[PDB]
Amino acid sequence: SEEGFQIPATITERYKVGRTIGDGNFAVVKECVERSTAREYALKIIKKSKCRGKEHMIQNEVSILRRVKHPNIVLLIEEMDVPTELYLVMELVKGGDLFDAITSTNKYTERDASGMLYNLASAIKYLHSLNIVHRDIKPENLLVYEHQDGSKSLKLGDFGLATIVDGPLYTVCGTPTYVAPEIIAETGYGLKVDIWAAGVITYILLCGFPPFRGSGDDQEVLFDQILMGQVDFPSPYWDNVSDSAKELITMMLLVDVDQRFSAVQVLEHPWVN
Amino acid sequence: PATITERYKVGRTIGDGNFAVVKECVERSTAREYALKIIKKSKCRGKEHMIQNEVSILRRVKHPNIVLLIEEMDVPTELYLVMELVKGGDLFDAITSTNKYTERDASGMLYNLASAIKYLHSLNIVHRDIKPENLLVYEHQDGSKSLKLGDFGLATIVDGPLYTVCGTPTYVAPEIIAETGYGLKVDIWAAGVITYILLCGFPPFRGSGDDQEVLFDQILMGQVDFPSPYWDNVSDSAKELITMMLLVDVDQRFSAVQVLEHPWVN
Ligand SMILES: N#CC[C@H](C1CCCC1)n1cc(-c2ncnc3[nH]ccc23)cn1
Ligand SMILES: N#CC[C@H](C1CCCC1)n1cc(-c2ncnc3[nH]ccc23)cn1
Repeated sequence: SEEGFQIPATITERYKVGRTIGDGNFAVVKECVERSTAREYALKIIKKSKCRGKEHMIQNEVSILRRVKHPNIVLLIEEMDVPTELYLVMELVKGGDLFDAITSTNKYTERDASGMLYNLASAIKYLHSLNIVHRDIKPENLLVYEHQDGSKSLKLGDFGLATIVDGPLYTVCGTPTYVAPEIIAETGYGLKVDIWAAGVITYILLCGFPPFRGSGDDQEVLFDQILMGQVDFPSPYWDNVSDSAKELITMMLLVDVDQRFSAVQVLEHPWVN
Repeated sequence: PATITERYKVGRTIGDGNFAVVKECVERSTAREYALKIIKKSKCRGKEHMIQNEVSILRRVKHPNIVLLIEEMDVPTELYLVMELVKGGDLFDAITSTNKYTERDASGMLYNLASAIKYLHSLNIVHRDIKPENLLVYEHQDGSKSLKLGDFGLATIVDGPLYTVCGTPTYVAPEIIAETGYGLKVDIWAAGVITYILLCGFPPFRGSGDDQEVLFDQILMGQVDFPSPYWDNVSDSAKELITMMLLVDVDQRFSAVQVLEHPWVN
């Protein structure tokens, strides 16, 4: 391949591997056609070795992907473990990621925004029912599934940081823009860090900028805003948005974790029907 | 950055890796030698941004067998960590230069590592990446040598079973592979694997290039061999301790305290 992975003959036999559609650290995603059926799939190639000497490391993503199926979550079709790399065959999603879509159309209507939150809150409710926290919910990790109808669903991917919650966690991880206060505070966190992330994304969908923005002074500013957690809906940007939307986003972006909506409560809110 | 260039004369790279470089630096005012760790956060040739966990832990820990954090300068591009300098290189390099060590030198090194671990476990911190590459050789004036635990990238506070599958296969505990819940004692298993390598020069659980599942099944069953002629010289004491460190039963497996109370490290 372009990057220089030695593609196993087992893979090349079954699949024709196409162009790269997703790039990360120690992982690439490619288009690929199954030779028998002519059906299009996503091939995710994960490097186990760091390629920094023989610094062989272990992957956690596939433990999670095996035990989950949902319309609004990326689907693992099968896996090929090779000494060098882990190869995941997954359902292909052709509409790109939510980050790309937001940069293309600054804002979204409440109708389009609620539909996307309905999809994301559905994925999160399912994961949470299995005590799985994602810990990396962000636009770059939400894939746009385009229906023939013209309608668009979101599919959640990148379960790299996903784990099972059996009591409070303390690992400091995620993207600062989307990270919950209790992660920064290091007082312990669980499933509801995902609700916070979803609240931040919903806010961005409606106005085109995040609720907590850093400064050129320092990065401690962004973290100070998140810890304070005062959500503002400034004019003129939020003038023509409903109170209902503002209410829901508020309930998702509460520092008090017991008061912060669960995924069930988001889904029961009138703004998502 | 200017602010760092002012205080510190940054010398050569002494440690390299993914998203991180460690360089020798000297504080100009005091002529004091330090290690400068530069952690790039973006690492995506783009606007992508990620948070750093190592620093939360380093702030909490002070121990003679743990690398000491002196100060942190958070520039928007990268994070800078000034840390205690250890000039003796990593234990991996040390093992590759000296095939195997005497029992006395090995028990010495396990004393240092079990001391670090005991300290961390008393603060409910699991390290989760204990391996030769992450152990630094402190060279005393006497010419005696200590170990210092270096990288806390995967380190966290434990309040109930963890499930995240992480670490290096050679040193990974069976409960991590089994996905049944793990805690502090994954560090004891790692320490057992290292002790075994120190005495014979090879790991107790060895993989087939053809099948790495042979490695994991060995780990899962705790199939520890003490083969001849390699282990002919080594005492029953060393073999018995390693045995208690590499037990699959987490409840039976030695704590850091129990390792330290073992005659072989006394
Ligand atoms: N989500 C997310 C981020 C992820 C990148 C990060 C690591 C590999 C690429 N990614 C997955 C895809 C992707 N695109 C299209 N179909 C897909 N199916 C499964 C993953 C996938 C693209 N980027
Ligand atoms: N331990 C460990 C692994 C780590 C590497 C992995 C991330 C940066 C380099 N590393 C730290 C050092 C090091 N060497 C000498 N003095 C030091 N002080 C603090 C870290 C350090 C060398 N490699």
